[PDB]
Amino acid sequence: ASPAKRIQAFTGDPDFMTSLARGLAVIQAFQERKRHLTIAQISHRTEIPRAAVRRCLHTLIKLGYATTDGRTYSLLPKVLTLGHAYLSSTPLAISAQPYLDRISDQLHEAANMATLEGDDILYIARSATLSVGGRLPAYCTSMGRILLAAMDDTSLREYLERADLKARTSRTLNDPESLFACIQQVRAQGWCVVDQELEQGLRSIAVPVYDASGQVLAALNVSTHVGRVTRSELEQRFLPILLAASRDLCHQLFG
Amino acid sequence: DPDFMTSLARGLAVIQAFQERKRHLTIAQISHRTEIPRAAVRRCLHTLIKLGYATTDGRTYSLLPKVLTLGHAYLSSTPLAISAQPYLDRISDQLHEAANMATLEGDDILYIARSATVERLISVDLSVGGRLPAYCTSMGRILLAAMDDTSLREYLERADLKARTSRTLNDPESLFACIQQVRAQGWCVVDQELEQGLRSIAVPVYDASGQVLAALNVSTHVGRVTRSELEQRFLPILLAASRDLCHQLFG
Ligand SMILES: [Cl-]
Ligand SMILES: [Cl-]
Ligand SMILES: [Cl-]
Repeated sequence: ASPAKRIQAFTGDPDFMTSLARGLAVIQAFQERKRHLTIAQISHRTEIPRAAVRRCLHTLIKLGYATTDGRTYSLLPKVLTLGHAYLSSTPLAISAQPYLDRISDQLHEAANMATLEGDDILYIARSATLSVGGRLPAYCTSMGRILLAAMDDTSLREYLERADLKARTSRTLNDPESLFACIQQVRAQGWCVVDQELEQGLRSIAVPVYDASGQVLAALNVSTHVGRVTRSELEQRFLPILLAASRDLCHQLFG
Repeated sequence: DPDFMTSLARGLAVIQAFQERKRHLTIAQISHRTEIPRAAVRRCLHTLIKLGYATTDGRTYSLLPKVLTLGHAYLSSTPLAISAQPYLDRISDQLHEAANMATLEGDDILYIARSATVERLISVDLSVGGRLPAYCTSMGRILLAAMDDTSLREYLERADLKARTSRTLNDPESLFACIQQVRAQGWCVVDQELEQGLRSIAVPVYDASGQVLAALNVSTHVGRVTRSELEQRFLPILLAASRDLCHQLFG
């Protein structure tokens, strides 16, 4: 369950660097921790013993990833360059941006691209009018139902009964049966509109990003407010634009 | 150093080896670029794969999107980066040009926050987490101006001073005199020394101690704003935002 339990699950593998896993887990311990963190606080978050956590922080400090006053610790901007290593080496992310920017300019709305990681979607590219590297739940987002629809029937049920299908609004689908029917309908449309299931006033439309082999690599969407655009404009104007841009992107990376 | 975790340093350096390599990498390439022995690289990659940070097909390796969340841990736990976004956004919304915030990382500046305005640097596509040389960017001249004279001269005697354009200052003497004027000015304009058509003005961000933490800038196209307007109009807005961000963070 905990980050430590994940690390110690490989303790029988001789090629698994426990201290590198712990160090990466220490970086993750700062997620959404607006203030700075002590050793004890990080050791409670991750269940990593304080001695290891201190040595991880000490190591990150000497490498320029972190700083301290002796009591609290905070990450340094150099950590951002780690995410850049993924961006500047991933052609999908690089080639999506001009499409994301043009979509945003035509419609005056935010446009995004996410992949699936576990039970969440991970925003890998944005074009704003909440952040690259940020996560949202898959079951109640447009881009997530796209990527849940790409799953085979086996992996989808394993997700549904294992995910926290918490109800966020009056309209959020929160049970596996309702969601599976929803996914079956996304599967048949090849697009997805979610209306105010993540938070009120928010309504978005997503389409899949394919490779030349047919696999869904990712999803593309547009984020709108319910008061400005209607479901009619979403499906009759936004959808053809998103599909045109998605096929252009597919053809550009993979012929 | 007994508290230094070598495999953690190597793993992070393995990640960094993928910068600007849009092609899957071998053990051999990563070892050559980082000087890390091949066996240690192998184990580092194996650990990254098991943790979901990287993937392989048996021969080559590439990073997975989960690496992006590492940077998100910095952005969502640092007041400097959280509080600067509203300032950057209202600046770009007032002047209709891009606004940015950067710090000094080694010899480069590091972009840690951007406004929503699209500014397509043709020479290098710029994202959050990307770097630019300090000697020829507005924000870089600010953060170099914060160096003492000794550290500055050490930088100038080793840095790569490529003449990006015909206007780029690319010799240590000119940069030195240019930095010294940035010191006394409190701001810096770079006119098309990084790329043609690009011109920016930058100011420093201080802490309560008076130390330069970062720089704010406005990135403009030369066909949208005259040099007078960068300094008559864009400049005072940058100081006000900087001093407000400083007060909001340190009082
Ligand atoms: Cl090692
Ligand atoms: Cl030129
Ligand atoms: Cl001019």
